[PDB]
Amino acid sequence: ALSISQVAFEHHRTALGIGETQPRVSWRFDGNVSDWEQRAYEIEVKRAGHDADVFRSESSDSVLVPWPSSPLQSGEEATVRVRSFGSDGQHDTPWSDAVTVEPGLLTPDDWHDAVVIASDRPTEVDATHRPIQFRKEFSVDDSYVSARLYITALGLYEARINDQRVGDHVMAPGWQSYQYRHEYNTYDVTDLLKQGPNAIGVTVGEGWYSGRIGYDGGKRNIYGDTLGLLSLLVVTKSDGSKLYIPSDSSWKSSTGPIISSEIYDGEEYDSRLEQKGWSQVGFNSTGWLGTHELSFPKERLASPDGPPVRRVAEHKLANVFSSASGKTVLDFGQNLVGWLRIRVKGPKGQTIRFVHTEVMENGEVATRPLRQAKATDHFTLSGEGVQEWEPSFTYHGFRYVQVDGWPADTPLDENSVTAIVVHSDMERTGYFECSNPLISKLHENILWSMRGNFFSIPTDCPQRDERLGWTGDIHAFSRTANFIYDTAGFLRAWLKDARSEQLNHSYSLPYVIPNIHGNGETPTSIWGDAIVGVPWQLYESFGDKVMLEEQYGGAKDWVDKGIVRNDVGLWDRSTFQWADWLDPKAPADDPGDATTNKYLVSDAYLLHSTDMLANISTSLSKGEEASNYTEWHAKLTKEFQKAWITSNGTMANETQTGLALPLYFDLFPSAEQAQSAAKRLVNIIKQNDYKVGTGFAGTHLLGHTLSKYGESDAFYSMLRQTEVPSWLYQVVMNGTTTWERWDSMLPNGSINPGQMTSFNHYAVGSVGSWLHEVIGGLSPAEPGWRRINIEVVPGGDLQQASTKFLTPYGMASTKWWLDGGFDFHLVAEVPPNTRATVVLPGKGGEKVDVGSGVHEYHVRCVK
Ligand SMILES: *[C@@H]1O[C@H](CO)[C@@H](O[C@@H]2O[C@H](CO)[C@@H](O[C@@H]3O[C@H](CO[C@H]4O[C@H](CO[C@H]5O[C@H](CO)[C@@H](O)[C@H](O)[C@@H]5O)[C@@H](O)[C@H](O[C@H]5O[C@H](CO)[C@@H](O)[C@H](O)[C@@H]5O)[C@@H]4O)[C@@H](O)[C@H](O[C@H]4O[C@H](CO)[C@@H](O)[C@H](O)[C@@H]4O)[C@@H]3O)[C@H](O)[C@H]2NC(C)=O)[C@H](O)[C@H]1NC(C)=O
Ligand SMILES: *[C@@H]1O[C@H](CO)[C@@H](O[C@@H]2O[C@H](CO)[C@@H](O[C@@H]3O[C@H](CO[C@H]4O[C@H](CO[C@H]5O[C@H](CO)[C@@H](O)[C@H](O)[C@@H]5O)[C@@H](O)[C@H](O[C@H]5O[C@H](CO)[C@@H](O)[C@H](O)[C@@H]5O)[C@@H]4O)[C@@H](O)[C@H](O)[C@@H]3O)[C@H](O)[C@H]2NC(C)=O)[C@H](O)[C@H]1NC(C)=O
Ligand SMILES: *[C@@H]1O[C@H](CO)[C@@H](O[C@@H]2O[C@H](CO)[C@@H](O[C@@H]3O[C@H](CO[C@H]4O[C@H](CO)[C@@H](O)[C@H](O)[C@@H]4O)[C@@H](O)[C@H](O[C@H]4O[C@H](CO)[C@@H](O)[C@H](O)[C@@H]4O)[C@@H]3O)[C@H](O)[C@H]2NC(C)=O)[C@H](O)[C@H]1NC(C)=O
Ligand SMILES: *[C@@H]1O[C@H](CO)[C@@H](O[C@@H]2O[C@H](CO)[C@@H](O[C@@H]3O[C@H](CO)[C@@H](O)[C@H](O[C@H]4O[C@H](CO)[C@@H](O)[C@H](O)[C@@H]4O)[C@@H]3O)[C@H](O)[C@H]2NC(C)=O)[C@H](O)[C@H]1NC(C)=O
Ligand SMILES: *[C@@H]1O[C@H](CO)[C@@H](O[C@@H]2O[C@H](CO)[C@@H](O)[C@H](O)[C@H]2NC(C)=O)[C@H](O)[C@H]1NC(C)=O
Ligand SMILES: *[C@@H]1O[C@H](CO)[C@@H](O)[C@H](O)[C@H]1NC(C)=O
Ligand SMILES: *[C@@H]1O[C@H](CO)[C@@H](O)[C@H](O)[C@H]1NC(C)=O
Ligand SMILES: OC[C@H]1O[C@@H](O)[C@H](O)[C@@H](O)[C@@H]1O
Ligand SMILES: [Ca+2]
Ligand SMILES: [Ca+2]
Ligand SMILES: [Ca+2]
Ligand SMILES: [Ca+2]
Ligand SMILES: [Ca+2]
Ligand SMILES: [Ca+2]
Ligand SMILES: [Ca+2]
Ligand SMILES: [Ca+2]
Ligand SMILES: [Ca+2]
Ligand SMILES: [Ca+2]
Ligand SMILES: [Ca+2]
Ligand SMILES: [Ca+2]
Ligand SMILES: [Ca+2]
Ligand SMILES: [Ca+2]
Ligand SMILES: [Ca+2]
Ligand SMILES: [Ca+2]
Ligand SMILES: [Ca+2]
Ligand SMILES: [Ca+2]
Ligand SMILES: [Ca+2]
Ligand SMILES: [Ca+2]
Repeated sequence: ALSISQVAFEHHRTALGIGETQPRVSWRFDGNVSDWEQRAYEIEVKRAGHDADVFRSESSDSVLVPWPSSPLQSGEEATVRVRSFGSDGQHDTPWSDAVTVEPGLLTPDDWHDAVVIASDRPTEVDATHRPIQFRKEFSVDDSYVSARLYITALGLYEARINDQRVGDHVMAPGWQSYQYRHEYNTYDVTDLLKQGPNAIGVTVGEGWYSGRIGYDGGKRNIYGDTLGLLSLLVVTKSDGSKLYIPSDSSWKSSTGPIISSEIYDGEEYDSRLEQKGWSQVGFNSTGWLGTHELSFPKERLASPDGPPVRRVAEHKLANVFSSASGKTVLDFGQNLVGWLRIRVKGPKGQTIRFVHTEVMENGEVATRPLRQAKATDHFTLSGEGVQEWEPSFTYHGFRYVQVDGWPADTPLDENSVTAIVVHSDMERTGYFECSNPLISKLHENILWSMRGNFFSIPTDCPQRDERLGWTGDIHAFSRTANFIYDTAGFLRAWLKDARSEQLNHSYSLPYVIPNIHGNGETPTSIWGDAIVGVPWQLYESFGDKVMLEEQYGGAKDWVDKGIVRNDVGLWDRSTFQWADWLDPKAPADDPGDATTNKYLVSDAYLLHSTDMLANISTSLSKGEEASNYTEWHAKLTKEFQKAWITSNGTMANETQTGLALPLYFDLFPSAEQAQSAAKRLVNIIKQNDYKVGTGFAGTHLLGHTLSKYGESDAFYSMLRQTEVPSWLYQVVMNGTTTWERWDSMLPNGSINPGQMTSFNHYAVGSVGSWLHEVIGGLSPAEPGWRRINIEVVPGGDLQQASTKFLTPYGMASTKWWLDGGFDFHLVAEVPPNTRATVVLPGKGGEKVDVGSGVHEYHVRCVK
């Protein structure tokens, strides 16, 4: 009936090497108990050599409660259990399963004598960096009880101890704004050591730190021009004393089988150059070079806030086929993000080439829209039996692979090639399916676009010469994203970088974070507004007041000093603006040439940010600020009206976006003028045969706007359209991801002629929140989901839908179906320690307050 399913620290999935000495604690519940609320909890904290302490709190809080013990030291592990007591004095949990928590290296001094090292091999000039192998042998000549490896790279790393891979993180440490914040990783390497002689080997690649990043050719050596390694191995002996094995000038270095490995262009691997045993003792290191120190400020080093990038899944080969010209092509059945794993035998010195693409065009793999990203891997065989390979420091976005040079010796099939799905390994929380198979597939496609683009940072796309942390895209998508996966730690980290970048950009937000573009970009609405909107949404989703406070300064400085204003406080009308980017009527070559005025759009979003900032101020008990922004919002609402709304309530541009924004942002001077505008919006949509008419500014809000005004049936009609432009067009064209453009592929199969065309962008997938909140009915009634609204709006000829969301408290869900107006049936699951408001469908539909449990509703003759 009731248990604790998960005990977690901050927003970490697991807590090894964390940055917090007083980490907050949360527990999720499992069980079908009715109307249950917590009155108290106990946290057991065990430190080696000490009796456990038990700390009791009279509290209903089960999310982000205080660390109850003395602060943890660097490298100090505690073991924790929790139990929770019910308010009725009748249902209490057993003790949770035990979990551990341990801070990392919290100060520069905690790194002991570890320094960043580089090879004595000269770095390449005006060229990609060949990966460097670094190695060290050491002795553990005392009995030991535990060991840790603390490691990062100026680049990306893969570490081995005695030829065993250290951990399961890939593309490590990921992409931070490295000049401000540089993540390092912590691993428990106790079981990889042996008594006596040991070896550590680490391969370092260029990654984002020094690789070629950016479009229009990009730039390399952005953060530095030399591959570097920082490493500290700490072994705790039986007597509690420690051995320290630092990175320093005693290490040796060499090139190895990786010839090149680049984010965009791919990896060239020559297996003939493998040096077997290099990560083990007794190795012949003849010909290896020395190493030297690189100056580096350890003040930037940080623990991750969120989960690492991992090889999350395999995806099997679906088909092998011949192209129009007889080339061999793999089809994985899904446009995925990661790389291949091969198992193959063939002639020594024969090279296999793998060219990865999202789509086919004109009977061949389509590389054209990748621009200056080759997405091509080369593997040269050794003929020394069956070889297994995956690339190390690249990734690709693809469904198809053209394969040249595959050896006759090995059949090309599901036993010799598979796809590896790679992304930030967040906990899955949100699920949706319904009776309409196309809309169910749309949700799957949104899920896959999220997976492809939550890759250390929230990327615009994963395939071409871009993959940057575009601010506007995540602003539009995060309401959707934060339901599908637990994004809290991931976005916490990103938003720290956003703030650092902003503080060196005159309080404006760079277009992409991390910022590769310098200080020349002028402030923009929607994109710049991410520094308000993403925090606001994060708080709605996870309820973390500490994180809202850390994000406050970015939001406030943006409104106060970042936005460039005209004389009455609206946007300066000489500024560049993205605004309603990729309006389906914009020309393919000029995606910003929208049907809605860029300043009408911008000013709407200025009002929205001001409103969000007022509300955040109120949440944080900043009264002066809250009143100030409330005042500014009212004055600027008048200026918005003067600029963009005629006296009779007509918008300057009567377009889907031009109407949807002032409707959602409540910018009309009267409820009557707003209601009239809502009916005109529905009429414009109907006259457009229900085809979508919004770009990035309008799309994420369009369904919510229509539902806000009781026009869900109109949106259902849009959602069911299968002709371009629409969501399901992309589905019926065999899309398995959401596309950048409504028409990234044209109906005869040709790719959009625009130079900027991707088949894997989450922005259009912002419709997912409407599936979750309106078809599925689920939304937070209090930030963090301790109070839930359950307001299913059936329509669109759906017969049933099932939606699930793993709240911070436990599972919430709806399952509804129709039969027998109609008879409506709903099963609603409400987790322990929460309450919900169930709003049953139809005119005068009953509203019902409920507590935890499984609730069944049967509504006969719904009109
Ligand atoms: C930031 O926080 C603010 C404040 O919480 C929030 O704005 C509110 O959003 C809620 C919905 O979530 C709105 O509540 C709805 O209000 C409907 C009635 O609206 C009319 O009356 C409102 C109240 O007027 C009194 O109180 C205000 C405040 O003290 C005072 O100024 C007035 O003088 C008066 O004393 C009034 O605020 C509102 O005015 C807005 O809209 C008009 C019309 O377009 C616009 O001209 C204004 O400029 C202004 O933006 C309007 O006059 C009510 O019918 C509705 O009830 C339905 O829905 C609820 C739940 O949604 C159901 O429970 C119910 O059964 C009904 O179906 C609902 O209560 C509220 O009006 C907003 N308040 C304000 C001041 O804007 C923002 O959304 C937050 N921002 C973000 C980004 O989240
Ligand atoms: C596969 O299908 C392709 C798509 O159907 C097809 O290419 C099409 O071929 C037809 C017949 O020749 C052309 O039809 C002619 O179009 C012109 C009007 O063209 C102008 O308007 C269209 C539509 O614009 C609106 O819709 C788009 C989104 O659909 C918005 O981006 C846009 O802003 C408008 O709202 C537009 O696509 C055209 O733009 C292309 O062509 C111009 C030059 O004309 C370029 O400058 C531009 O970069 C772009 O390539 C153009 O602005 C009309 O007057 C004639 O009466 C006739 O209707 C289509 O234009 C053409 N489409 C494209 C994209 O080329 C391929 O031939 C076919 N391939 C195969 C192998 O079968
Ligand atoms: C209520 O909301 C408003 C609007 O969001 C906030 O107004 C901003 O307030 C800050 C100060 O808190 C202002 O920033 C200061 O601006 C001065 C220059 O102002 C002129 O030029 C700008 C830019 O072109 C115009 O926007 C402005 O109207 C003026 O014509 C600077 O001199 C100040 O710098 C000095 O103080 C700062 C500390 O803030 C130091 O760091 C500097 O070293 C220097 O000594 C400062 O930058 C900002 O201009 C205001 N914006 C607008 C749009 O009016 C309120 O702060 C807010 N109030 C509350 C309580 O929330
Ligand atoms: C805070 O912001 C300021 C302003 O942007 C910033 O200072 C700037 O830093 C950049 C480096 O990011 C400097 O840009 C260099 O400029 C020189 C010529 O002056 C160029 O040669 C460089 O380009 C070459 O080298 C690059 C790196 O290897 C390659 O990627 C590139 O392809 C070229 O080969 C580079 O553009 C810039 O000069 C300063 N500007 C000013 C006005 O100081 C500062 O770094 C920011 N602070 C932090 C902590 O980030
Ligand atoms: C959207 O509305 C704006 C504002 O009314 C239109 O822009 C005006 O167009 C007229 C006639 O061409 C010009 O005289 C004004 O100078 C324009 N004002 C501004 C603020 O630009 C605009 O044409 C409409 N359509 C679009 C796509 O913006
Ligand atoms: C009145 O509404 C019409 C649309 O019916 C619109 O074109 C016009 O701009 C409006 N005039 C005024 C003064 O509000
Ligand atoms: C979609 O797949 C079907 C086969 O399942 C094929 O007939 C059709 O041509 C495909 N459409 C596109 C746009 O590739
Ligand atoms: O070219 C600019 C665009 O690049 C895209 O990939 C991003 O999705 C947009 O945010 C951005 O405006
Ligand atoms: Ca259990
Ligand atoms: Ca359960
Ligand atoms: Ca109770
Ligand atoms: Ca004690
Ligand atoms: Ca709490
Ligand atoms: Ca010994
Ligand atoms: Ca362990
Ligand atoms: Ca080569
Ligand atoms: Ca060999
Ligand atoms: Ca399938
Ligand atoms: Ca590897
Ligand atoms: Ca097969
Ligand atoms: Ca400024
Ligand atoms: Ca135009
Ligand atoms: Ca208003
Ligand atoms: Ca309002
Ligand atoms: Ca053409
Ligand atoms: Ca609220
Ligand atoms: Ca409602
Ligand atoms: Ca969580």
